[PDB]
Amino acid sequence: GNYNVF
Amino acid sequence: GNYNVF
Amino acid sequence: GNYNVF
Amino acid sequence: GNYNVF
Amino acid sequence: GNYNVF
Amino acid sequence: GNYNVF
Amino acid sequence: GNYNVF
Amino acid sequence: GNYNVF
Amino acid sequence: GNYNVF
Amino acid sequence: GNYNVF
Repeated sequence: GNYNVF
Repeated sequence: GNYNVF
Repeated sequence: GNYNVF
Repeated sequence: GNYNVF
Repeated sequence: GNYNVF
Repeated sequence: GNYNVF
Repeated sequence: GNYNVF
Repeated sequence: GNYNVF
Repeated sequence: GNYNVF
Repeated sequence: GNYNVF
């Protein structure tokens, strides 16, 4: 999966 | 899946 | 799935 | 599914 | 499903 | 409180 | 409170 | 509190 | 608190 | 606190 986490 | 989390 | 979470 | 959650 | 939740 | 539950 | 329940 | 639960 | 739970 | 949980 793709995770862009801030 | 795709997760863009802020 | 797609999750855009703020 | 698609989740846009604010 | 599609969930746009505010 | 605010509860949006699916 | 506010409850939106599905 | 705020609860958005899927 | 804020809870966005999937 | 803030909890975004998948």
